[PDB]
Amino acid sequence: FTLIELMIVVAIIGILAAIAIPQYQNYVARSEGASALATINPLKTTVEESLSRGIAGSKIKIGTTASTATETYVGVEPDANKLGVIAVAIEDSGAGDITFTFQTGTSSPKNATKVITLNRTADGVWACKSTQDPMFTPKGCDN
Amino acid sequence: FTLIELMIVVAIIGILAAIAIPQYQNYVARSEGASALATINPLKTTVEESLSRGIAGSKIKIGTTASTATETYVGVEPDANKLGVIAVAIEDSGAGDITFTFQTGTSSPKNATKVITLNRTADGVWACKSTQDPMFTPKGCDN
Amino acid sequence: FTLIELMIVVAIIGILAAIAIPQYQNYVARSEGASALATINPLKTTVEESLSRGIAGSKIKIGTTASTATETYVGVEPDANKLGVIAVAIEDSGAGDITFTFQTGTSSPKNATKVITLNRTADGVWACKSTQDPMFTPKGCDN
Repeated sequence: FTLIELMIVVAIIGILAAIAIPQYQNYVARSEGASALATINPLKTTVEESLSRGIAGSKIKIGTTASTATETYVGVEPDANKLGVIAVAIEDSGAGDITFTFQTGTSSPKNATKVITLNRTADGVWACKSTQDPMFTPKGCDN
Repeated sequence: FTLIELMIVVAIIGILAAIAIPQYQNYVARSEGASALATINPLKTTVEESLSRGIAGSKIKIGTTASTATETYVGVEPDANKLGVIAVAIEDSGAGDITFTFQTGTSSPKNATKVITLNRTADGVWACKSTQDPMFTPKGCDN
Repeated sequence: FTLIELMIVVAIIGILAAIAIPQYQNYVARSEGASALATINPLKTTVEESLSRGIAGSKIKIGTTASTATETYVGVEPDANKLGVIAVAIEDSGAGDITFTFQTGTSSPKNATKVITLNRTADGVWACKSTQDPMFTPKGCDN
């Protein structure tokens, strides 16, 4: 062994120890929101079916407790998605809101304690809102 | 040659022979599970299609033996993924379970002999479970 | 200067001239295959899109000659990767094979003149094969 090889190796080590690293948080922050809505959107179909068939609101709940000719139970647990929690509460007058609240022990720091919601007016119009940042909100709701 | 250069080279060799090395097993242990579910999830689409079209269960199998107007064969071999083996067995009553068992001759030591499963209740609800550690289980199932 | 220092230096030189060197060929032989498949896998998406949209096979080629409403040209040159050459030839009946042939003037000696292939059956099943050694074949194909 000589000093030339060792010095060249030391120099190449320092050269390699210079690669830059860009940001990688917005990607996950957007992927979380792209999944939350994709998971909590289909419930509108069951809500509309239950409201148009004949049964009134309130009885519409979540979980996995079978079904009957009076109450409706969509086949998803309140904590099926480990990213957050889902909550539904349809009033007797048809108006209601299905909300998804991000959990702090699973979701990302930016999307922590944030809430998305889909509301149904009394006449029968579906709107949606969220509390996340503008760049992280999906391309289907406001803020 | 002198003793100064040789001693400096020997000292620099010992200095370089001190770089620490962190852990690198959890990465592969999690990547294996992230691929297992991603590979064995899409079968639910074919299962639901076969159960809703008209054909009964049981006949639903795996492999590559073409298809007809009675039996269904999803286009994947039972050992397509070298990490483990897949097994499906839908009962005549619709209830069934698609399982993925990790092999010992390919999978990692931690994820060896572990089994993931996706079950379909009689009424028509999809659940999933696994036997891996909590930190290695994907963010879509329990333990 | 004395003889003690010179003899000690000569002895330390011989001592240092004894470091062993392990093998380092399998690493590159496996890295080449890990890159070949990673580069030539995504073409299946374009193949399936072109076969399911409406246009027939044959017209599907490679290079960079723009696109139109009849022919498809995936944005990669036949020699984009300097490790080998890519070749696609989809038949009119949908069946085809995308192959990657390693070049002798760039690839390693072990992975020289070897060929990987991804075939599409007539019914619509994707299989893959290779001609490399068992230990160098990726964990997604046979031999």
